[PDB]
Amino acid sequence: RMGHRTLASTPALWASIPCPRSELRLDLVLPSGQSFRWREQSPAHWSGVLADQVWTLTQTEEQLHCTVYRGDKSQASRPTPDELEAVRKYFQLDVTLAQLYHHWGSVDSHFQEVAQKFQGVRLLRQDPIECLFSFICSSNNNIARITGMVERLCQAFGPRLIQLDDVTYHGFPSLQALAGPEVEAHLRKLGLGYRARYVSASARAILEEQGGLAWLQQLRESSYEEAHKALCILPGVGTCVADKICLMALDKPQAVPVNVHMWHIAQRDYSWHPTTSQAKGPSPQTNKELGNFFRSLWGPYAGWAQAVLFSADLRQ
DNA sequence: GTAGACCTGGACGC
DNA sequence: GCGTCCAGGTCTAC
Ligand SMILES: [Ca+2]
Ligand SMILES: [Ca+2]
Repeated sequence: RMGHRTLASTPALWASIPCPRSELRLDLVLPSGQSFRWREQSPAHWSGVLADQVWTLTQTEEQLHCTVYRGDKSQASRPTPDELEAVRKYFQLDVTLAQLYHHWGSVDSHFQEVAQKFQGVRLLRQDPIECLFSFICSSNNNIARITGMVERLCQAFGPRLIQLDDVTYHGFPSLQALAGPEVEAHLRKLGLGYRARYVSASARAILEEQGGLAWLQQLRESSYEEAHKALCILPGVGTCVADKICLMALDKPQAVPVNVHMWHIAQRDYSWHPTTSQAKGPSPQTNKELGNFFRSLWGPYAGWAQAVLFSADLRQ
């Protein structure tokens, strides 16, 4: 009845999705800087907001186990087939990770070695507004801090959903909320630092200059090139943040976010250096060259392979 | 095209 | 003991 559910404590309220560990490891996907919305509130059980409801997820060897908290309006019950489809879409489970790992390991002997220890790193398919603003909060920052900033943002500006134990979950804020008066100041007091202004300015820029939510949503059907360029108009969004949004919310599997983590990987594990620029270190030209190097290496799902090596780089 | 400032807070050095 | 370096970079200025 009370508290976050576990598979043992409320057996009747879980449904499953067939899903081998080769296809998904929650512990390597959820806390690794794709989504900041999930916490392991009981060992091996991950809770967070997915498609505007709270869920807890946990896995056995062949199954992803899902439970959904709706309110108070009904009465607790197992997830419905439609609700389970939402989970499948968020994890993009139609994409067969074992196939991609095989392809990348065949063209890249170092990937093949890492892959063996880091199975099941796949990419979530995120809502565009939640992805956009969360990655705006991510620049020049670390995942533990970013996670708290996002939580406090949703608490202050998003709709309350439900409370489990002492944890209240909220939906991601709308553009309207984020574009409202005095939002920057309130975000400063929530510890967002200089990105407080970027969040307010992009929410306004989007509603009042770009065409609203439709402008962002329609980038899903635009080309990578067009989507990336569109996104860099926004305050706090440079090439790397834009790439993260392209990859993680706008269905551009070839997008490769290039930052110092990716330079470390490139130099340590590929002995890479820039060819077509004079600069020895990160710059707009050298970062652009590095992203192209990863696409040439891995092919059209290069940003997915980048997510495997990035998740591995965090486990130091 | 280069270079350094910048909110915040944990790790680590002397 | 603050002092500095760093973390899913972007913005601003010769
Ligand atoms: Ca950084
Ligand atoms: Ca920008």
